[PDB]
Amino acid sequence: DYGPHADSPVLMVYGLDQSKMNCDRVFNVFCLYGNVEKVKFMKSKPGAAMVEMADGYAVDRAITHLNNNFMFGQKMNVCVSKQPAIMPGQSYGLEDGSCSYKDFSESRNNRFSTPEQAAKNRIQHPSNVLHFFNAPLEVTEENFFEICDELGVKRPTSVKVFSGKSERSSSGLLEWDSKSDALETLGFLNHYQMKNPNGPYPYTLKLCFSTAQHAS
Repeated sequence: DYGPHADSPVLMVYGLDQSKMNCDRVFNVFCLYGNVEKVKFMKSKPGAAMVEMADGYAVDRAITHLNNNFMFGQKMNVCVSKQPAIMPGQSYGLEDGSCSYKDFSESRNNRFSTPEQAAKNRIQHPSNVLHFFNAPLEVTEENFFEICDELGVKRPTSVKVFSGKSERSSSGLLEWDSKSDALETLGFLNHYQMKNPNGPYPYTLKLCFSTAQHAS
């Protein structure tokens, strides 16, 4: 095991904004510590929500190191709750085109989405270096620069890319470190769609923290 542990599988957050922080950005910032279960916005506020995860060891990780950090200049308010799960209610579309409620328990894109794989993998605090996977075999550092240009986020200081044989995909590392620049890029570059106009081919790639000493 690593670090302390939470007392609940659920948490709550305020001060966010539905135009740059919603169910997809909270999934991109909390899922790299354990698979998320479901999320909902609460009391009809554009700046209040609640989240649940598959285990409390992932809730503890965002509580111990993601706490009081924000992305896109928002003021930080976050706490843990004693509720057993996210509760049902009415839902509607946000201005970002996503729903006020979402689920992620059906995801298989993580090495901890099942208790048999979560027993051969670990969760750890940030390592000032990131890693990416499941990208197409045609991606390069120049493609990461032209996507960060449409997201307005900061570009990495170094890049590492490698394509697998007969796997038709690419994986690698990215190296840069700042609080607001690494958290904004994580929330908008994770699970993101390429510059293609009709999406005739997939490009969605995952992001997470990895223990590295260089981008090679």
